[PDB]
Amino acid sequence: SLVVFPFKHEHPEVLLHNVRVAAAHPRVHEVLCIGYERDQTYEAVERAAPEISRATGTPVSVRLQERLGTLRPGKGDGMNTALRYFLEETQWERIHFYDADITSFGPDWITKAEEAADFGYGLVRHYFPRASTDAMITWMITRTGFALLWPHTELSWIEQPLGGELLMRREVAAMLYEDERVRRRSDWGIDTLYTFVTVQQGVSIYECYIPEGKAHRLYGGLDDLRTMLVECFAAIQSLQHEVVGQPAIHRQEHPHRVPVHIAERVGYDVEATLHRLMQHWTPRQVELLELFTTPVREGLRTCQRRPAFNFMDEMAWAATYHVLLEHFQPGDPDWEELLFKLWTTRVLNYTMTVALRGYDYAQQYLYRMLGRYRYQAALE
Amino acid sequence: SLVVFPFKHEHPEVLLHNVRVAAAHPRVHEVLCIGYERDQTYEAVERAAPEISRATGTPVSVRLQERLGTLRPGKGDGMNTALRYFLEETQWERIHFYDADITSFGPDWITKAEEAADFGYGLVRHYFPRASTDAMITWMITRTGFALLWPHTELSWIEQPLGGELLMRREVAAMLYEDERVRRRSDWGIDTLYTFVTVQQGVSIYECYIPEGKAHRLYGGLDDLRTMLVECFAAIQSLQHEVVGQPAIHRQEHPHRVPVHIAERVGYDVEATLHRLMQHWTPRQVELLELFTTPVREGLRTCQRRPAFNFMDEMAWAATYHVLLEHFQPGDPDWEELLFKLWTTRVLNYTMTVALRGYDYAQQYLYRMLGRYRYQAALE
Amino acid sequence: SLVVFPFKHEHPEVLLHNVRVAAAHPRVHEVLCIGYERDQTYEAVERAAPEISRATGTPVSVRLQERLGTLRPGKGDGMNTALRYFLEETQWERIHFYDADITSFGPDWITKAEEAADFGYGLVRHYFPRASTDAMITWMITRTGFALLWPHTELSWIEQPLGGELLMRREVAAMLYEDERVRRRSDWGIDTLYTFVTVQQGVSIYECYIPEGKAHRLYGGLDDLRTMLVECFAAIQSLQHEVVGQPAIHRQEHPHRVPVHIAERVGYDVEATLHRLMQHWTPRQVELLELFTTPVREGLRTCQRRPAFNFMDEMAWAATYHVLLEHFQPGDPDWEELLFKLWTTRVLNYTMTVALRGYDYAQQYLYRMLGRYRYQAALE
Amino acid sequence: SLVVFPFKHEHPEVLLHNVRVAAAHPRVHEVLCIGYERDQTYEAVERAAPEISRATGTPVSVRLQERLGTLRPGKGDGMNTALRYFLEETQWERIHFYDADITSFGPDWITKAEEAADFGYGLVRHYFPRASTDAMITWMITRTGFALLWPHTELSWIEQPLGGELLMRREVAAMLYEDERVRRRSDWGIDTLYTFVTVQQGVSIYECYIPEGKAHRLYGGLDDLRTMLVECFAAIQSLQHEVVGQPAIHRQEHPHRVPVHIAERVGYDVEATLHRLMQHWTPRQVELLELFTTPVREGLRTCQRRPAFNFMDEMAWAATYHVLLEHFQPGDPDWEELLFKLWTTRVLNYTMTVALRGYDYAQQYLYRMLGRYRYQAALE
Repeated sequence: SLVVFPFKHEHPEVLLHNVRVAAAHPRVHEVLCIGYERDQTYEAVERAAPEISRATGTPVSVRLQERLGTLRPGKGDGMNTALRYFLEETQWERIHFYDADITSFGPDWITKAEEAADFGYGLVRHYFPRASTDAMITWMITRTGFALLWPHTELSWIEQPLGGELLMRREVAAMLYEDERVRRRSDWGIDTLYTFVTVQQGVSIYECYIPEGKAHRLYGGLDDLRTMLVECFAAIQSLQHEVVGQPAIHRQEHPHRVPVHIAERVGYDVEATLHRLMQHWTPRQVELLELFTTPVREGLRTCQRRPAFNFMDEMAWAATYHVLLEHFQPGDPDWEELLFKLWTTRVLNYTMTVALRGYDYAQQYLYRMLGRYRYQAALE
Repeated sequence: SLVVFPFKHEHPEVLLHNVRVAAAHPRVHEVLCIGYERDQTYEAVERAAPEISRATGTPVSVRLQERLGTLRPGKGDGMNTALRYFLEETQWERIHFYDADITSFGPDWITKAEEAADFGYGLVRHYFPRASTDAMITWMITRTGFALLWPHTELSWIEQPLGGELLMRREVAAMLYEDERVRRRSDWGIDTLYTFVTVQQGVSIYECYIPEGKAHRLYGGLDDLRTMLVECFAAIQSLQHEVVGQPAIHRQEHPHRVPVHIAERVGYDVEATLHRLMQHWTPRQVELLELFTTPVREGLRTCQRRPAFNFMDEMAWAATYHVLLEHFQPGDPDWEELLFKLWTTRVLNYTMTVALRGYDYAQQYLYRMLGRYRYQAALE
Repeated sequence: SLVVFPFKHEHPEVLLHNVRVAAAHPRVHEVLCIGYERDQTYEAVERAAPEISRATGTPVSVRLQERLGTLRPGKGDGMNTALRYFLEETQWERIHFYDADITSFGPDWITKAEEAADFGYGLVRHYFPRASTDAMITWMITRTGFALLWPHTELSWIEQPLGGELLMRREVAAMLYEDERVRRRSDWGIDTLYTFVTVQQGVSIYECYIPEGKAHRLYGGLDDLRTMLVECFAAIQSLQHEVVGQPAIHRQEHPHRVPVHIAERVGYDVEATLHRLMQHWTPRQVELLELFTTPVREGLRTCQRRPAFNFMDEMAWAATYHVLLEHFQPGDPDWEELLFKLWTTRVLNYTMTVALRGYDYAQQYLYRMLGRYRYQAALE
Repeated sequence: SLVVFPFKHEHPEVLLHNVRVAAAHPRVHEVLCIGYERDQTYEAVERAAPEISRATGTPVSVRLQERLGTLRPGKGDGMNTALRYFLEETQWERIHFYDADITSFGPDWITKAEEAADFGYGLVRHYFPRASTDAMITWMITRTGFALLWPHTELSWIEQPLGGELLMRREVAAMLYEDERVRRRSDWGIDTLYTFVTVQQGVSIYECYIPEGKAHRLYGGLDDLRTMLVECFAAIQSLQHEVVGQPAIHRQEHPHRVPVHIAERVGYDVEATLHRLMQHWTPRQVELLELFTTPVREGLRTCQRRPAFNFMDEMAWAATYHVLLEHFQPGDPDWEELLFKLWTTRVLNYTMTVALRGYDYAQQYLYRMLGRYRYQAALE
């Protein structure tokens, strides 16, 4: 199999440790590291790769990501480059992707994916326990959008649709690489597109549970996720008129109990997030709120003077989501800022009405939330 | 729709309450209670039925169980009698079954099933949170058997294949009533047959979760479940040469959090179960053990003198299961007793090595046990 | 014994139920309700009292609160009035107090205290499970103050020093009624004074745990507690130069498991609390902040423009507490408002850095917080 | 301070790692290892000590335990030898003890004990979370006996009275070494005696919480703890007519959440324990059961033919405890065997009626159990 580590500026020593683990695994026949640019990380990896190849007997190569899509040059260009190399320059039957900064990587991650593929699955996804205030794009944007738009399908049931740890067999990789919607998604929206079109094409999917290993982003406001937010939402919006059938084979390995350090984690800086909600207003943002329901219009306009978020409950967020789907303009600074502020208020509301009640409450809430959204959408 | 309560002499007040709930529901057009004989409970319903019919506008009938099958006259004859009534004496589009002794029955059970059926699901199955030491036939016999024999099918992914709470569309009921394997299963094996035949015919299935749970049997040893055990195993055995194709449509509501009283419940009397393991031995049972693996043969033979069960781990049970599939004879007293003792040791082993580690450990264990059985079955 | 219900506002039906429970208890020889004025609630009890007295054989009286102290005429005047009645108009050996608005009251509360008193304890305090964002005066003002000022004494080890549910032996009541510091504390400070003076005098204390819990205030911002805060702080301040000796007898029932609804409760409205932090500023409040440490001065001053609270960590709060002890003036509107804002920031900081990590984390944090404060106080 | 590691046959590499940790600690001025005999562990330690002393600048000494007491030469001779060395051959102000096979020892353990002693405590005890089926002597023998015999005292409130991780100041060590009851306890009963006489003498006690580090015994039947059981019971029995006052200063650091590997642990082999209950019967054991209550007499006699334990509920165990206190003869093989079988049935009953309900249920149960035993004893 080919194992791929896309990387940008992640610390090279954790990356190289992970490369070594992959290369030493008996089912891995090649490791590919796809870099963003010729930075310090890149040169460290290029230098180290020959010694790793010699010591394990498994070839390790390093390449620059190619410009294959039409959005911001980002993660999608990286992953689609790897698909191209896999398809046009190798004969391997399976390709894995893992993020470069995973902290708890071991041979078992590779073995679990390969063994599930041996059972017959076309796509294997690794999923992880997350803090109640992490994964707010996943839950409030991606899974919510899938539930509201395609309530009868498997889309909203995929645990971590934005997750970059997965295995594809060759035929699935070939289908994705040939798909123009996937190829153009050069930015953060790539994982959304891989998830969407594998489901739409009826690929069998297995989700392996890994208790630990996603790196935590640095402590910061929700502002730190703003680019990912606007690109992940734009991806959902770009797909909104697609038709998706019900037939799916989609299985999930049952979780173990969540590790204490995940249950006790806080995923963002609340004070910074409240402050940022009051910033970067324009007269145009104030006016565009006329498109939204009255409680949301009045609630977000209040944020010019002080942080407000009690208004952005579960139902208000769904109504807001549909207004954004119709009117949001990708690339337009005011629309991107409005999406960001609106999402902020939902996350804050969820934080104080759900997450503050504790990890177990939050987990049951989130699944029931998707349930109510599917039900509402199916009736309308 | 028709709502059916199969009942026994137990708790007439509980049956009548459940009958009033169904009769008062706006989507229910008829209620039918089926009993074995005209005892005091039967007569209480017959007597109360005209007043319930008048108050709700919903006809309530009571009928005797008919001898339609060829095994022990038990639940199957009752359920198949109700199917006959549904098909030959009404024109309703849907039929519900709920067993009569459920103490948390409410109108939302009916609503949830009816609304799922509105989207075209042919079968709606209600499933419930269960204690870690309940559902030992479900897990160790029914789901295990489905996993070992049909690993690539939907069968072992049905949560509660023995569950008697469900809704069928008329066309599904007609198919089951016309099927000779189903009709003959007059005993406890009926639920297994309904599950198996619906999956085999590719019926679309929705599983709705009922979060408060259902009714607990009286505290007792595992031998309170002995007849059910031997009949549920016999049902699997009778089906073992069947061909079952790939998964059709299966949607499953995500389980809510387990109620504390269910997570903290103990499902059987351990002391009584250990004692009963040393009872009812014969020379023939000792002889029949020659058909089993050495560790199982010596382990069970030890139970003549003292309780032993450490031998009956997951792998030993699977080997034991295949020997029983080949050699077990339903109706033979020694085979029935050997199955009961073998199953008892498996339950005791699971109790001390898994259930004692806590509810969350037990849940992951059971779901992953099925995963291991399927994977092994597909690989050999 | 005498059972006393101080009452207010408070729907009369809750009060009358509690009176009926006390009156029917075999160890209760008299019930006394104390209110501020002859409003409708007062008249309802006076009207019901003769029937309850005839049915139970237990006399029930209602009396007006007397002006016995020199602060705001509040709970202290009520409780001290009851003490006077107990001592001058009865001969009972014991007196209980319970807040009138408790909805979980039962005879076992009375029994537990009476039986502890049979073993010679002078004071029995009932304590309850509390949500992680309740009891913020208890933790951040009262227990913190006791820990910072008297680290080697029992004071900060009393679980609920503000709790109004307790039993006193006659000699303890007499001591408290005769004490001028207690008598003058007519406001919310009374419970602190009863706690402090009993410990200072070496009264033997039993704390009994009531697992069911007690009354939740209406959902609101922290400013619903503003008067109680300023008066509870003033009480600690008034005592700060007192000498307290080493621990006497203190027995404390081990807390049962927290009820889920308490562990999952949110005790205040975060949005409203954030808004209120930006309100009621004066130039004098801004000037008064020159007395505080630079991070606190700059942090609170930021609250004129937007909510800030990350600065108000555990160490900053202790420094702030000592500045308040020296400089805070009870009755000065600006000092009262500054105290309220400072406390608000501590509560918000605690909520986002501790309570949001879950109930168990918050419990360990709070108890260890007191431990750190005592250790630090003893080392300087 | 002096840090002491008593050792017998523990693996020398773990011991020597722990010695190195203590030696490198800035507050530790000497390490003493007291061995049982000149075995392979002793020789490995004696060999390594010089290089440890040189690298840390802290002297490490190894000595053989002396014969100071009159029971089985065991743990007590080791600990009392260390006391003698501390008192007669050093001038250090504090002595720590740590078991040789602790798995997560670090400088923080030493620091926490020293900082609590700095606050003023005479005795500091480290306590740990334990599996629900570990600590069965601690709970069912030691804490239970303390509760039944001295219900008004602090004795039963000490968390693991059998724990060997502690710090004593010099004067506490001197008091214990000079006490004949303590000096004679050469066996497993020593920790019971240290706990008892420190409480009886009014020593102030702090209990530090450590989340992990106790070694787990090898997987086995309760038989593996038989010697410790009979010696720990004999120690309580030897103390039963002692008078203990109420006054005490005893504080506990609040626990963190139990770690998953502890919550999921099973502490004994249930099958082996059931078997062992049926073994080693004599006519005299059968006859001595005449001294016990009828349900216990009949219940245990049943174990000649099959394992019985449903009879040994909480109340039966208390009644059994009192019969043993009056009639148990230390060293008498029949009485020691009866104690072992009776205790076994209590553990089994507790395991199936409490521990099987899960860790959280068990923890709340055990504290409530002691509370009921105190209450019953206080009334009798």
